[PDB]
Amino acid sequence: VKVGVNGFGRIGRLVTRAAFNSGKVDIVAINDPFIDLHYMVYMFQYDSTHGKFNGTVKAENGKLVINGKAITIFQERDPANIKWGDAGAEYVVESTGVFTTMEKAGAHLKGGAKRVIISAPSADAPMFVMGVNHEKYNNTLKIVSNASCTTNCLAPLAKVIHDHFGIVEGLMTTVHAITATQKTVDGPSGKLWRDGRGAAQNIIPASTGAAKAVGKVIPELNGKLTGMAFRVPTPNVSVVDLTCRLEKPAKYDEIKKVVKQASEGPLKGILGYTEDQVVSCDFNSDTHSSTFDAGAGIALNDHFVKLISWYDNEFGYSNRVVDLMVHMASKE
Amino acid sequence: VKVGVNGFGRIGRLVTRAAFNSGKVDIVAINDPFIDLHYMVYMFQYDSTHGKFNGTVKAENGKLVINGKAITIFQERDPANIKWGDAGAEYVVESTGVFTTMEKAGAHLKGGAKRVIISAPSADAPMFVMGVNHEKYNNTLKIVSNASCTTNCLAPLAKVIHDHFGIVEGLMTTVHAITATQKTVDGPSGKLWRDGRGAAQNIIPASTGAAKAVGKVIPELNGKLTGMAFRVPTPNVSVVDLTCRLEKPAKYDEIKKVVKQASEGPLKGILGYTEDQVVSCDFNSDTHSSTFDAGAGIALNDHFVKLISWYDNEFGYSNRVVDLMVHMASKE
Amino acid sequence: VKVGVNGFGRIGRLVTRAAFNSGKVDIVAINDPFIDLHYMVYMFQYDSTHGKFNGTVKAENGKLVINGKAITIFQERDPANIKWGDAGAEYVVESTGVFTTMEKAGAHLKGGAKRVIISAPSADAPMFVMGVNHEKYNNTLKIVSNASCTTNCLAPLAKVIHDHFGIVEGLMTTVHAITATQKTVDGPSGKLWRDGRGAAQNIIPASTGAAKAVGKVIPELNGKLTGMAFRVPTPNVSVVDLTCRLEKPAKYDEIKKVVKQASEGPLKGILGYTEDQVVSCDFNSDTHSSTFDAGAGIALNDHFVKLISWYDNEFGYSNRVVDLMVHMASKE
Amino acid sequence: VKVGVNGFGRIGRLVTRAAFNSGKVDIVAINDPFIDLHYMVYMFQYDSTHGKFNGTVKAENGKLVINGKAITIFQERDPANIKWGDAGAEYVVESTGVFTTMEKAGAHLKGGAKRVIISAPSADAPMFVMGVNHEKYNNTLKIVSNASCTTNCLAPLAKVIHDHFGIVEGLMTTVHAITATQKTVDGPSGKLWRDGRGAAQNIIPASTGAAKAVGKVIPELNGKLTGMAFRVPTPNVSVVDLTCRLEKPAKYDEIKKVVKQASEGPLKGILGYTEDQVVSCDFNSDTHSSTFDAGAGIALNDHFVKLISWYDNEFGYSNRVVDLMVHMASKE
Ligand SMILES: NC(=O)c1ccc[n+]([C@@H]2O[C@H](COP(=O)([O-])OP(=O)(O)OC[C@H]3O[C@@H](n4cnc5c(N)ncnc54)[C@H](O)[C@@H]3O)[C@@H](O)[C@H]2O)c1
Ligand SMILES: NC(=O)c1ccc[n+]([C@@H]2O[C@H](COP(=O)([O-])OP(=O)(O)OC[C@H]3O[C@@H](n4cnc5c(N)ncnc54)[C@H](O)[C@@H]3O)[C@@H](O)[C@H]2O)c1
Ligand SMILES: NC(=O)c1ccc[n+]([C@@H]2O[C@H](COP(=O)([O-])OP(=O)(O)OC[C@H]3O[C@@H](n4cnc5c(N)ncnc54)[C@H](O)[C@@H]3O)[C@@H](O)[C@H]2O)c1
Repeated sequence: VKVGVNGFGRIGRLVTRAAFNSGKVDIVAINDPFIDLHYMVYMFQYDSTHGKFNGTVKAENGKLVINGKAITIFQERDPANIKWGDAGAEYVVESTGVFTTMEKAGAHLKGGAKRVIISAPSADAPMFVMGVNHEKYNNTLKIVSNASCTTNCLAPLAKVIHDHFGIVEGLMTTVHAITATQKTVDGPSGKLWRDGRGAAQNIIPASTGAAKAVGKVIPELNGKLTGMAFRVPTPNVSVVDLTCRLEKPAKYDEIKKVVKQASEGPLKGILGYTEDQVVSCDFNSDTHSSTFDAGAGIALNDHFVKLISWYDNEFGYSNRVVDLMVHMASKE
Repeated sequence: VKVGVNGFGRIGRLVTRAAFNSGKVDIVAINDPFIDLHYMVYMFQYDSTHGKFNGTVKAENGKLVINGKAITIFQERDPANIKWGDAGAEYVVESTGVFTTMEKAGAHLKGGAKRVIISAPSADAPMFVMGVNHEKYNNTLKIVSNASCTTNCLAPLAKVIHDHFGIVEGLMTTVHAITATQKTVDGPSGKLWRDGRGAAQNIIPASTGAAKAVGKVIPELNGKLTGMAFRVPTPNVSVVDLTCRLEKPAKYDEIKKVVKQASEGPLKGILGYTEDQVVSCDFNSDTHSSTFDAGAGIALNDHFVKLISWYDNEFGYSNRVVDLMVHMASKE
Repeated sequence: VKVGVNGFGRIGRLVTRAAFNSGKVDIVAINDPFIDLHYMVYMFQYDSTHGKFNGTVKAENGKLVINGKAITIFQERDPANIKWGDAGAEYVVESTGVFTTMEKAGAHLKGGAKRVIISAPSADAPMFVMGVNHEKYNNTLKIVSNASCTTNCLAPLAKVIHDHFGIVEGLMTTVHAITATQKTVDGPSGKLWRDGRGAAQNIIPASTGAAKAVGKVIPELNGKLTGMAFRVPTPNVSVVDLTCRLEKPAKYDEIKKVVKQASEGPLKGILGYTEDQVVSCDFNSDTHSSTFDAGAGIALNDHFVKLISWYDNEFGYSNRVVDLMVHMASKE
Repeated sequence: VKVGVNGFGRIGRLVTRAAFNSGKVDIVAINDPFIDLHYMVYMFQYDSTHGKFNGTVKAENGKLVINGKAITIFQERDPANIKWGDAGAEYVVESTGVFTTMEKAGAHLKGGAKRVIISAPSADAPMFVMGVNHEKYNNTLKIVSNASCTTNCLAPLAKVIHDHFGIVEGLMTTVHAITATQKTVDGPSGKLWRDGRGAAQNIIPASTGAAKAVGKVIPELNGKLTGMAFRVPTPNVSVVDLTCRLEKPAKYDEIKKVVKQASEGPLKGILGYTEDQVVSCDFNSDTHSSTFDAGAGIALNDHFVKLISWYDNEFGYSNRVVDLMVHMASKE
């Protein structure tokens, strides 16, 4: 399928990387009004976190050509004006973070796009997480959400656990890497005052709707989960810390077996499993949504356990945006 | 009380600094075979995390002289050889990290000290946390532990919540600043392999008995709490994240009211309370054991809640070592 | 003299702190459209780099009240509309970074300000560095510039060395702490593409006019100096590295004596001297413009030498802004 | 040539990585008394800076097996007791950092090694830098040094500039990533007090003989260069800042040409050249010795210039150790 990307930010660039590495979808257009063609060459070629792109990146005849694939570049502030149908962009990845409602994201449909995948949570577009509920997608849905990086880490683990032992209730913390929303030194962030404080100097508490959101993609968990976040001074890779009460008793070793089995089966490539003595850098550019860390977690008793799973918040998620698009395309 | 300090390290120097700031005890001797006298001046005078010493420090005739007060200096590798009695040191702060059993810490009694305070959890020495069980200290105890920074944070909050609502069970996470046992780049770390990984690059999961230890200072909570830690790239200030089940129902506002009331009363100076939009740097050089963060926590229902409390792992703990020694001296 | 601040940022806030230590400067008004009154209370009170404010700060009756002094708060995007005259602001500190020319900074005069001090280099306003050319100010100048942090570090040193030995030519590197113009993760940065790359992850080369600008405040050095910068992952405190050819011969010991003699006499408070084994954090909240590090520099021979001088880019500069106002006020 | 590695650390491990990209060097033995066999598997497989090993690693029958090649593991503190001859190690890489003189590194010969390559400057073993003086090696030299990362960055650039324009005199600064010698928080470093201060909190000045050593590899530059370093909070990748006086005049674009020409011909893969808007992370895992940053440097005039070159201090140098062994083996 032919894909257009709106917003060549971290997620837009890394979706693009993922699409080219993988060969699965064809990027044919990109819109970004704040980043010109020659700057796009540079921002895609060099990446502080994931390294230099492999292959050619160049500007040719007002296009962005990556390994000889020419991509049409737009610079529209208003998504309605973007000529997606003319450029052959069938599916649009909406990655600006500012067009996340059905209302706003549907503006791509005017331009000729057939479907829009919001690379972020939505107030009202239906949400999907690969391995958890992506089967609920159907042909009538033109605007969908891939949820958040954190919900994509948590939901597959919650699913495995709930399925075998039943989650009565659960409280989540994510210790999350620095994001573009943050500031280098104490500066203004109007509404969210903690998020203005110097990012590399602080542990910063933040609220997050990721845990509640799991209750939408796994409806049996509706109301059973919530949580919060701490932003910490790393550039990428984050971790979920799920403290849950279980209905059926489970020895920790039973939890390990059942997660490892899910990682080898229906959730392969989505949920991983490790017993190694890992740290966050070992998940740099790792494509899983969630990788359970058997050694880091801890049980108080057979009904009350803390479970730990890692996620490359940029790269895991980006690959899932690609995989959702592949599924949607198979269902046309 | 006249105090000797074994080990001039983060904690050894900050205990010294807290003693000089507060005036609560008199430091009369320091032993550290790896820092010569002129190096001691330098290490005490300049501090990256807490700033220059406010006062004077110099070497004079073989003594370290702080604020004009001369301190006898020893250079002994074996604590059994430290002539504490010649210096007049009555209590000895055992702050090396390598003599934490009663048998090992008891060597200070051979050179003339009367009591020893181990500035770390001990496998076997009686453990005390100011504001929680310090009143159980008595004059028969010559060798005691002030527990860990993390225990000193968790225990006062745990006491308040258990006292009011009953903790049925809890799991703790501590998001913890980097420590001197870590490494700058990936290198060897004995049996704790994760701990050798480059400290400033990684979120590093770690074991801690600090939650279990709360059952030593609050026996009713024996077997009801455990936890783990994550080491992240900040130089100082850590946070406890406690997920607990309560016996009685408690609305989040009643929880706040009761913590705030404990902070103003018998735990004043130990347990703090804030509703401000704080981040970790706001507690740098803060002397509390634990500061409840009202806006950071979240409740799922009236019996399942996540409570957040901050702690200056260096300077809050150092001040508690000083406070315990004042309390001990009041019982002689 | 009564002062207004436009732009309540790192420099706006730190100028306000510094001013609360002088009888000669009173802050009476502040304008910042991205920080409402209750937000200012918070941004002023809490500071990741310099710690909590030691006086009182409150919002009371629509005013910002600091150490009992009520400050009028404005919220204008266009400095032409700010009613400084009404609030009694005679001098205005122009610290937004976006009005650095005479035309733009001159807007403040429409509202009744008498003089404007731009807290950055200006293309056309006369530039002053305290201890170097501040006596060239006269009371007909309504718009002036306090130059940059880097210029304020380099000029006093350059002056001492030129005055004693003559500098034939010099090339400067500054290794500079992260700032507000940088980005947390790889992001859009207009024409300065290097400045967009994640600030915590990188050493980032950057151009700086600061060494050239020394040829304005020391006209004999005109065209004899230039330089560049590297941005590095520290939150505050920067260092100048001056490699210069000297006209007369100077042994390194003579350079030291000469610099120290200046630090004790005419440039006391502006130019410091140390022989201690210092590192950047040792200058955090340090009010000097420049402190020569005697142990860090190195000479190739008597005419070719690398000289090293530290500067708290936030607080040293913020104190010079106050000091230039005090000097200007003395000339009224 | 079959090679053994003494000290399996950043350089030991990355040499080993680089050896496994070379059909001309076979690692057959590793000694490291602080890393047992199973820990070596972990330490080799996972790398925070350079990512997971792209190959296989396991322990089998007492040996470390990398990409199917079995390597004998020794656990000796005293290098004279290591049985290199018996394991078949002809060359030994001496990468502990504690055996750098001819006499100390000589110890490997007693256990049957034929030649020793010291991965660090030596007081008396002959120093080589690939592309500058490696052709001065001959088979009578059983103990050699590959100089330092910083010398390998500066010397190739200095050669090009000196050969074309002549360097009358030069002063170097290197802005260098953190290394294993540093500390995570302020701690003891008795010979080098600045180096004990918390590494991720500070810019730390440090002495370096690397500029002076360029005079041993380029005897015509003897006494004409010296320099110093700052250590800053990045995990890897460093930069040289060369301030030099030229005999013949050279416009900056003539400098660019000569350097670029050198990079395409005889110093290819050693000296790189870029005009891109690069920052440190763009050289992470880059195998060059020195990459000239055209945009970053600046000239005062035709005879006085500041030149910028980047280097991955870990990975470039490690590749050079391997390249030096290849060269030496070519002469046997
Ligand atoms: N830093 C914290 O956040 C913190 C908090 C609570 C408790 N603690 C505990 O405090 C203790 C010390 O911690 P630290 O962070 O100060 O470590 P540190 O590494 O900074 O200090 C240890 C000091 O002991 C010295 N030393 C080593 N061997 C010695 C010997 N045989 N005799 C005398 N001195 C010796 C070293 O030279 C060093 O100055 C540990 O038990 C640790 O668990 C630390
Ligand atoms: N931080 C340093 O190290 C340093 C040192 C010397 C000089 N300076 C200079 O001082 C100036 C400020 O730097 P900073 O580091 O405080 O930046 P900063 O981003 O912290 O502060 C900028 C402030 O100006 C405000 N602002 C933006 N537009 C405005 C407008 N139209 N009206 C009123 N306020 C507005 C912002 O809300 C912000 O609070 C710059 O010119 C900078 O070059 C900075
Ligand atoms: N890291 C760099 O950027 C860099 C660049 C160029 C050269 N070097 C040089 O290479 C050497 C090692 O540097 P590194 O950064 O890899 O340090 P490192 O601390 O990572 O490695 C040293 C290793 O030697 C081992 N070791 C200690 N004593 C030993 C003994 N007696 N026998 C065998 N092994 C022993 C340690 O366990 C460790 O694994 C030093 O000379 C250093 O100056 C380092």
